[PDB]
Amino acid sequence: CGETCFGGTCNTPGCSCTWPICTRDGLPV
Repeated sequence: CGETCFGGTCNTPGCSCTWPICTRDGLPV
């Protein structure tokens, strides 16, 4: 997803906040 969710939030849709990095179904892409 290429986005971090330090505050448990991400702009990129469909990204699971795998604190502190959002993953696209497990993949931090």
